[PDB]
Amino acid sequence: NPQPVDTSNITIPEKLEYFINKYAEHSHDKWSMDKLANGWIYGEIYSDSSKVQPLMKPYKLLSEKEKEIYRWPIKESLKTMLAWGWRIERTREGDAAHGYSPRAIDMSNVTLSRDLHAMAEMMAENYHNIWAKKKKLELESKGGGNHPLLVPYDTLTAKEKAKDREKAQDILKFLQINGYAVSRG
Repeated sequence: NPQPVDTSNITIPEKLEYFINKYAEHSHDKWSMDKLANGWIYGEIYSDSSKVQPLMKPYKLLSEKEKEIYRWPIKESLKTMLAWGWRIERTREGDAAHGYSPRAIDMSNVTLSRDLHAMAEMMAENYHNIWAKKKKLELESKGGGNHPLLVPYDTLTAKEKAKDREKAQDILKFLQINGYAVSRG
């Protein structure tokens, strides 16, 4: 049986509010640096055959409504992170074409730490078990049939886990780039 967690009952920390904005900015820099080897730009007509997208909006010009693309994936990264009682502590300090060109890096060139990996794979299993209730939310109450993703955990293929386990490693990586202590005790 898929075992859900309660996310939306905890209040957002104000001490991590500098982290949320800076990580949403750096997530825009990473996401567009996956698009700056090619050159995707904002456009008015959403006809993707001309390789133009209606999402390539800069981070420095967000309203309080277009931040929903940048807020709603990231705020779920904290509501289940502090669910097992594991808190976040502090460490020492840590830091051709044009367009919105970042002086930033990606999220595949740093290594993970030893107090981090058990949290990382526990959060990956937790994402597998909350998206299992999300797939019980979309196409089983409208009129469809059953869906065969009710298997035990250690057998299901990982091509459906690509947006699930590779979101569980960068959310603790920017805690190391900003210098936040991860601790299981």
